[PDB]
Amino acid sequence: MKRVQPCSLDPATQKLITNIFSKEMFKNTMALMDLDVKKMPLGKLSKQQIARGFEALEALEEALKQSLEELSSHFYTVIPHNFGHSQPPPINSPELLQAKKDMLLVLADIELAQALQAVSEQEKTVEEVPHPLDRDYQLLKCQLQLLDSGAPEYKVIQTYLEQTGSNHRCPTLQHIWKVNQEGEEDRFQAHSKLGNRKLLWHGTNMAVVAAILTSGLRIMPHSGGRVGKGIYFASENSKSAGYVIGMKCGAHHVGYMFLGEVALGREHHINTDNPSLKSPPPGFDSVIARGHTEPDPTQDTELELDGQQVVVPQGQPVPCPEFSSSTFSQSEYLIYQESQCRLRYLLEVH
Ligand SMILES: O=C(/C=C/c1nc(=O)c2ccccc2[nH]1)N[C@H](CO)Cc1ccccc1
Repeated sequence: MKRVQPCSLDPATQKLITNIFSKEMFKNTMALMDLDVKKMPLGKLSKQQIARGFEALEALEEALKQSLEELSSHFYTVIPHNFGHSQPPPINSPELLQAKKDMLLVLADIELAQALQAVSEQEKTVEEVPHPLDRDYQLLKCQLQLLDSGAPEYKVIQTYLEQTGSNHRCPTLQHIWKVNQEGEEDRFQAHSKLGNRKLLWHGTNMAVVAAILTSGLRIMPHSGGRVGKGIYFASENSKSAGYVIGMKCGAHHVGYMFLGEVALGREHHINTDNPSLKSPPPGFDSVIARGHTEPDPTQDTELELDGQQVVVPQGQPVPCPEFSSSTFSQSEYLIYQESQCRLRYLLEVH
């Protein structure tokens, strides 16, 4: 019988690791995406099955631009769904097609967290095992350091959250962790000369936090949105909090949000949706879909991160009269290369 070593993590990090690897949180997420967890359990999830589902969706994509019913029936056989034992709806719109692609991008991140927890033979040939939470923490290959309430960047982040959060239903700050993805430091070096660095929000499903802490923010071949195939960020917390899918934990609703250091370089501004973009125009390093409002730039502050100055908005959203006429209520900041982002903070919000 193998000795289990004591946990080295603080209570807040223990809770975080428990939540982002929680089998119930993963099964809940699959129930919320209408998947059949009985016909497709977490242990049975495979990369081949997810690849097969994307192939069916790529085939359905062509048929929109074999009937839609035949091709939909094949997708629903590969990726089992639960719909009160009724006929599954045919994927006959670019909206329902992107929804199923978003569902599969989440499920691929669930599979990743599942593949990551696989007990290897090198782990089986050791007489002392780490505490389960230490083991899951170590599989991330990502240093997480709980921030102190007295650290200067804690107050800068808290102000950013409070000033740009939803006016009434303001998310309550619980914890801030410094994120040091060991692998992201060397890739971000290939953008050291690129200026205009800003700390921006990235809100997400609890089910994809583990995959992001292991692999960073990525541009997958089937991802998209109103500003094309890139990594999406916001200068307003309330905008990113909309993509935060949390979970019921007692009386509270716990969720996680990221702060990323984004090297924006030369910005290209737009005021109309362009879902076909895959890069900025020549000479530009980022695209900004300009909102009706923007955190007051007069109140911007800076943080020094690895010798570089990073702009941190501190002001409340104020009108952008040039972009009063914009299809975007709130701004969306886009980069089209993964190396232009560096994960810096992880926030727990209730
Ligand atoms: O995880 C995300 C989106 C995160 C996201 N997070 C943001 O912080 C954000 C800010 C500005 C504009 C878009 C933004 N999108 N999307 C998933 C596909 O992988 C699907 C999804 C998740 C939540 C709500 C709607 C769709």
